[PDB]
Amino acid sequence: SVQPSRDRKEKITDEIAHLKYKDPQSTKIPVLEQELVRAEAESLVAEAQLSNITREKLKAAYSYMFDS
Amino acid sequence: MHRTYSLRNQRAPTAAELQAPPPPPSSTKSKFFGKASIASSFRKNAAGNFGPELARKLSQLVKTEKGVLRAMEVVASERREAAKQLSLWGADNDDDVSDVTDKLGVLIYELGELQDQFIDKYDQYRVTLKSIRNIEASVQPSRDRKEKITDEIAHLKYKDPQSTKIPVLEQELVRAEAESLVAEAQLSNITREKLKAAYSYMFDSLRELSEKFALIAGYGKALLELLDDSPVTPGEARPAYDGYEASRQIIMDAESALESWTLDMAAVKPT
Amino acid sequence: SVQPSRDRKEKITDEIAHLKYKDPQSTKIPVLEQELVRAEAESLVAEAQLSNITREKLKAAYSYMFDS
Repeated sequence: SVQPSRDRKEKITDEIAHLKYKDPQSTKIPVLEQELVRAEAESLVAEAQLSNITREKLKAAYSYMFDS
Repeated sequence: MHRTYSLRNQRAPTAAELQAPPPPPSSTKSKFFGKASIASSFRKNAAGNFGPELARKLSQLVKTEKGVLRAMEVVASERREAAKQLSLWGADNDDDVSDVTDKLGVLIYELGELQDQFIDKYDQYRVTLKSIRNIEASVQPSRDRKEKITDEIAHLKYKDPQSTKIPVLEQELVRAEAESLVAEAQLSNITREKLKAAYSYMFDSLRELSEKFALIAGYGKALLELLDDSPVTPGEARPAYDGYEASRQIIMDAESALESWTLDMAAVKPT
Repeated sequence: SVQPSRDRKEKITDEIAHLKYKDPQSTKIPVLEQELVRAEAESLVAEAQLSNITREKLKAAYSYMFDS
């Protein structure tokens, strides 16, 4: 479920880079810059919990597995 | 607006209307649609047909101002022809009328040119209105994602609390909560700053057009002073016109006040 | 004769922008950056004399033409 956000983020930076290369006066770049920040906070919050849940779940699962 | 304390639609007359009674309604009340032909009217419904729900009103709003621009383009261009035709008629008239009329055509020509600059600045205000439309329309899909998320978690919880998708859907709700929160705050920020800047610029353009309109109107009143209204009896010749340089100097003062207009000075002083 | 240098310069900045957009690790960008400076001094020296020669030649030509 985390993966599609990474897809969205790289698509966002790809579009803003391509549009900026074409012309800096494009009207879509003002909203694409905020869209990058949009996805930045978006991805950041669950990237942190992804590490949290992976660590806690792997520790619990393998402690239970080694208990078995 | 100003309305009277009556069920009647008519309002209390203004002090200006007290000195001069209002004229009868214009005879151009066409018995037709009367709203920029049909294509604009059909276009108006099209904005709210296949657009994002959040930006449906703004999608109408920015494009509605295009209807202002298109209609004002006709007004500026077609009134421009009136100055063309007015000064043309000055030929088949006496010299005094000819000089006054073609000079009036110059002043009306300036009226049209200043209008065109107003439409240009109006387009800029429309453009930034399109920009706030764009970001608000970009905000809408996140609202779609959020309500879909809470709908799914509510339905899954209703079906069974043991579903494995609910542990990740709860975090997905928090996911979208922070997601939506950050740009909801900046959406209010950008809407406030952009609307304030756009309408300050728009009212600056309105003030610019208004004071220029008034300056040319008053100097046209001074121009009209060189127009004899004496009722000359038939059979007697007319003295030759002599206010050629006086009307020429009037334009120079008009141009001098025209080229010396800065926003620091303002004759209009609101209380 | 000045025009081809302008062609070379815009081609240079176009290539470095495109290569930088593709990847910053490209080996051609280290030499393309210097190529931009290369063409910068290249174009600068005769842009200045282009203004000089245009001014002097136009003044002399039209003074002679008005003398005629």
